[PDB]
Amino acid sequence: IPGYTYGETENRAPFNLEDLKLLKEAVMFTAEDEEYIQKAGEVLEDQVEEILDTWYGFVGSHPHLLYYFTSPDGTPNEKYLAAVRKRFSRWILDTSNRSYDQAWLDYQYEIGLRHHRTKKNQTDNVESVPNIGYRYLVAFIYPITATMKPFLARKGHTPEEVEKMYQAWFKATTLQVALWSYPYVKYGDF
Amino acid sequence: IPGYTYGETENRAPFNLEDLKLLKEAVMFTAEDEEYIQKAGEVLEDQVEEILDTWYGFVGSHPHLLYYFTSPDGTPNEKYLAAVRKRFSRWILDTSNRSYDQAWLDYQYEIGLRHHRTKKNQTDNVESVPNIGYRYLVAFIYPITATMKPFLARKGHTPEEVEKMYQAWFKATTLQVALWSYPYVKYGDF
Ligand code: HEM
Ligand code: HEM
Repeated sequence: IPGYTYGETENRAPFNLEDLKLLKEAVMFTAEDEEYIQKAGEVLEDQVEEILDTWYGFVGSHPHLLYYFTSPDGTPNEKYLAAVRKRFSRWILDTSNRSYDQAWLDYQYEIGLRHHRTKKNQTDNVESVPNIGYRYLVAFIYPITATMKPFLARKGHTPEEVEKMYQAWFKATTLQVALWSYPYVKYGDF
Repeated sequence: IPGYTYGETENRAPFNLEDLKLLKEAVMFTAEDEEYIQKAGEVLEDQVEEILDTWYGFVGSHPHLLYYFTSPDGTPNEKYLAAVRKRFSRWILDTSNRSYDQAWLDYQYEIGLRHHRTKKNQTDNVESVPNIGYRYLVAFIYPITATMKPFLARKGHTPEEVEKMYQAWFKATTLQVALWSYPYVKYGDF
């Protein structure tokens, strides 16, 4: 997967496992959510293309959101969209599969950097807009969480298990966006 | 309500109604959510003390969260807790009741400032910790959203209406935290 450097950034994030413990406590993420986000694994594995169709559909239907993938001339950069799509697809699996350990935190830092002007457009060597305004990362917690529910509900598991998977996904999405604020936030205010 | 200055800050926020329109689109908030957040009004009105008992209970049971209300000596500042509680109670009603217009945006800016070192501890003239790290504001979207659901479900309205009220509350909480990032975020990155 071009540009995907999980576990090999060779850069230790400015947050550690103690920070993560406290952040998990604030978002109410426990061992129960680890169990159920992992069960979401097998459920979502075969559906990732349809999930990305939904998410890219949402972005593409809103000029002010599609903006973030545009070339200077205002048209969508198709190379950029396609390359990011492969990494975004993989993130769905990583969220369900990966242990949230230091390697995971180091990639969280990287993902935040890539939305921020610090590293945006470098991974794919594209010319596009310099920064994704942080307000929209937070806003996206809702669509990224809520649009996942129909996909969780399809694989013939109990509605009770689906609800637990869904709450785990909401917490995990929130947790990650909180971490991605680091490069946006004034030093010492994070 | 001491310190509550909604509609009388006399300061125009750095975001306007066009910004709000675009942010509402990103969080999927529509006229349907306005209808249902308003219906949450009558439902939550009589329950606000119990809601705050729940939220203050959550904060109080976690030393690293209760930290934000502590005096320098590490003990909770009871005056601070009580004064904030009255404004936090009112915010529940404002979220359901108020039109999200420019006055509302101007108070959103104010609330963000009060969590941030810019204005924290000034409203109540207390000595406490200088800043609430932004990571925790995002994290709190989960507990503030999820713990509201049992209160929405109690007033004998249909489960279908409860679900619509709940989704509206999730979107509104997310929307607000997105706005409150403004004083935390490096200038031009919001
Ligand atoms: C909950 C919020 C969001 C999630 C979960 C999310 C997820 C992701 C992921 C997983 C990647 C690929 C990371 C990698 O390189 O491995 C990515 C990249 C990207 N996302 Fe987001 N994203 C969010 C918010 C946004 C928003 C609001 C936009 C605006 C359209 C956006 C546009 C982009 C763009 C343009 C890239 C490529 C950045 C680069 O140049 O490297 N994302 N996102
Ligand atoms: C979804 C996230 C949050 C919501 C909805 C929320 C809501 C509120 C509201 C409505 C107020 C009163 C605003 C006013 O002055 O009118 C307030 C103040 C305050 N909140 Fe939050 N809050 C959030 C996150 C946090 C977190 C994570 C903490 C950490 C314990 C916290 C601690 C405080 C403190 C210490 C104040 C007083 C700030 C000051 O000195 O003026 N809040 N909050």
